[PDB]
Amino acid sequence: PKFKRLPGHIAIIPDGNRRWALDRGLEKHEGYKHGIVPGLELYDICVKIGIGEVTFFGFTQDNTKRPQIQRKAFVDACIKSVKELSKHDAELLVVGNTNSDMFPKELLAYTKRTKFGKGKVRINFLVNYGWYWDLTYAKKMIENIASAEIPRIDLLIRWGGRRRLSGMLPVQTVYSDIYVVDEMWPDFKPEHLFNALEFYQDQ
Amino acid sequence: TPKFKRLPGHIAIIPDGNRRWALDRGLEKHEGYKHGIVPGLELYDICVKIGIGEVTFFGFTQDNTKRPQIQRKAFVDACIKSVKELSKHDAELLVVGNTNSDMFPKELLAYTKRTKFGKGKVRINFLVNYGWYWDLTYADSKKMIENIASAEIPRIDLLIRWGGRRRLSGMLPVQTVYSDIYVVDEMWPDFKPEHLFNALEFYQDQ
Ligand SMILES: CC(C)=CCC/C(C)=C/CC/C(C)=C/CSP(=O)(O)OP(=O)(O)O
Ligand SMILES: CC(C)=CCC/C(C)=C/CC/C(C)=C/CSP(=O)(O)OP(=O)(O)O
Ligand SMILES: C=C(C)CCSP(=O)(O)OP(=O)(O)O
Ligand SMILES: C=C(C)CCSP(=O)(O)OP(=O)(O)O
Ligand SMILES: [Mg+2]
Ligand SMILES: [Mg+2]
Repeated sequence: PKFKRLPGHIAIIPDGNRRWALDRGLEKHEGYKHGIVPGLELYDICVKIGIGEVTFFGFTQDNTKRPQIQRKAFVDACIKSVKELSKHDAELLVVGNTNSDMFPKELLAYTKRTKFGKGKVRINFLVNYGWYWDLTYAKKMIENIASAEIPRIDLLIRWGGRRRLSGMLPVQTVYSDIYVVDEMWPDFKPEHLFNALEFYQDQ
Repeated sequence: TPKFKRLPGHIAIIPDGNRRWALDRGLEKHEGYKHGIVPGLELYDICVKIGIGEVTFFGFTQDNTKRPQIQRKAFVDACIKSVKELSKHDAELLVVGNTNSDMFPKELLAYTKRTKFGKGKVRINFLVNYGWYWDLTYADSKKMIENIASAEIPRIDLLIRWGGRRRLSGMLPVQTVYSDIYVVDEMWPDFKPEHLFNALEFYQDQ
């Protein structure tokens, strides 16, 4: 589909993976592996329509306090997503608290933005991320927040039906238009993104 | 008033859509703000009746002060009248904003220290000549966040925005990190009790 106006930078909150799994009769931790292909599909659509920058919420510092079986699954799914995007022309950046045992060592290779292939889209991941860590990391202070290499967000899209930011990038979300999909993240469809983009061009 | 299982401790209000409301009625854009005063007082009356302990209103931003003088004078006048009218109720009032600016109305400097009027049944905060960057930069790394300009305003449970835009417009980025966000399509001067009741049903059903 054709759009009159496109956001320069979209933020994604891929919430609802545990509810999705429980609804399918799987264990709570089994939804995250079903969240990988939706991200790659979203990326593909963004390359096709020409979105310049996408930031995914991977996991928060609070999420690390979840049951180990869940953490290992969502961490493994974040690593696989990043690794897979590095094979398909993403310019990748991971932002999160690397001074923590909970930062996945496999993503230390991505903490300075790295072009893969043609670098068709800037893809950012928040991993072991907290708003408070971000702001206090730090007028040099605001330009020096931990997420300073992630620019202002135009459109934030959240799956899972919760209408909240969960502390995603408070500086970059000040003026973001927010679109909520009721379906859980693993039920992602191209129409969810097209509906958010219709909403955005109407603002 | 329904038998809520739970209420928000703190609601934030974004009373957007006043210029659109005015234009729809054939008025000049600046004339909508005076029609946003009584809706504020109605929202206060409902909050006191149902037991909401704390409300924060978005009064106007530093960016809003770049609008035409006739608009600025009207929304400043409407914010002054709102605060004064609320001072006749059982409200503990606090204004937060950049007072080191000729755009801060001198009439509201008195309310920069939280002040209990009558029985002080609800705490009401108002953001006047507010900007998120001014707030955060106002600020040990811990002391910094506890020392933001808006530090006397706690975490927001529920944010309700009129005028159909789904965005924060830089309202209190620290306090809104986890806020549930409810958007009413009607402009602020078309405030109805059911808008607040619908937002509260939404909040408790989360
Ligand atoms: C696309 C991408 C960034 C990576 C692929 C793997 C995924 C989807 C990671 C997200 C991890 C978490 C903790 C998301 C919240 S869903 P939840 O655990 O809060 O579930 P619930 O809301 O309880 O249903
Ligand atoms: C705080 C309170 C309860 C009442 C005091 C009077 C009012 C309603 C003041 C709010 C002032 C502003 C600038 C609101 C934005 S509506 P806008 O100018 O952006 O209108 P538009 O979105 O363009 O329709
Ligand atoms: C990694 C993310 C998708 C962000 C957190 S989604 P999470 O379920 O942790 O957030 P809340 O519903 O606000 O409790
Ligand atoms: C209600 C307020 C005082 C906050 C601003 S609503 P305003 O129209 O200024 O904000 P945007 O829609 O983001 O342009
Ligand atoms: Mg969740
Ligand atoms: Mg407006």
